[PDB]
Amino acid sequence: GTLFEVVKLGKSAMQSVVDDWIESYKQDRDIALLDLINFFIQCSGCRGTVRIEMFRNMQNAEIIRKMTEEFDEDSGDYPLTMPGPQWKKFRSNFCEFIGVLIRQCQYSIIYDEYMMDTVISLLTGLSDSQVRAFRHTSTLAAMKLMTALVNVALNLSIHQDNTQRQYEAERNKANERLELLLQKRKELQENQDEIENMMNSIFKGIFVHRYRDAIAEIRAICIEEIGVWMKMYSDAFLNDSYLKYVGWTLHDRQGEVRLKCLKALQSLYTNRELFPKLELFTNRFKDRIVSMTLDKEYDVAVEAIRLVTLILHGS
Ligand SMILES: O=S1(=O)CCN(Cc2ccco2)CC1
Repeated sequence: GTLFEVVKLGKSAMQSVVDDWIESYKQDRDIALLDLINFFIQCSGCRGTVRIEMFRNMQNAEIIRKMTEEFDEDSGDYPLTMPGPQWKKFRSNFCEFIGVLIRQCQYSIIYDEYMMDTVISLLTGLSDSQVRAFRHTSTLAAMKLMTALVNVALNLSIHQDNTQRQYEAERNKANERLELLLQKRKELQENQDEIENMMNSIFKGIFVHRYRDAIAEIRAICIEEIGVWMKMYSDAFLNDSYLKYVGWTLHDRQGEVRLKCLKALQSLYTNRELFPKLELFTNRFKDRIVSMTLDKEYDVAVEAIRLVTLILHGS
């Protein structure tokens, strides 16, 4: 509305486009998911357009194969790898968009059994594309999606704590206000459970394949982001099964990737509370970690020395 109401509210570029999308979704889901699908397709640098009757008749496999056919056979150069000056902040807007979208959907739409299954399906299928641009765009998106879901789970944890307190204050006094709180307690656990299944799909469907991708930037993206999930939500993500992937990737040929493992590991070891869950990992990868303090790459070696310094200050 008025200059004042707009300024007072102060909506980001990405929040404005998300809120319009969400309203579009509420009028027609199919058209809105179609526009979201064509978003991931166009962000990959694909010239093609998924039509609504393709959306309603075809599987992802065929949609993707059909959209695969509409690339520039000549150029392998796409928005996540174009230098600029436009494409400067595209990558930043592309990442913020995903976060905002899920943040804004996180109380209803996210749970409607259609929006997230449509997205994770497409992103999973694009992530197995032979086309470098599809793998890279989808995989980045999927990683950022995962992070956004982990925040959904963190907010749910605060709401569970609030409701637990409210139930206990009301118990210590069985009217309508109790069973409602017992019912909100149950609904929030069910919400956590559904978020977990989406996280499991993205992890089993995309992360565990892309982390060892041929492209070094894809490897980097996975490793950086699993670092984030482990710091943010240790109970679910910081375990020997997942640390294995951070461990195995210390040996990466490319400096950028190794750098990312080390920074991933710094953010865990820095945390006095997480150290007991790192003991076995330190033992299995001590040699490889410690080797990297004189890594041929100067910027890696620096980060390994910081790591080892953190590891030491722990015990
Ligand atoms: O894993 S933690 O270190 C950080 C998160 N908290 C609560 C939480 C957030 C999401 C689900 O549960 C548990 C301890």
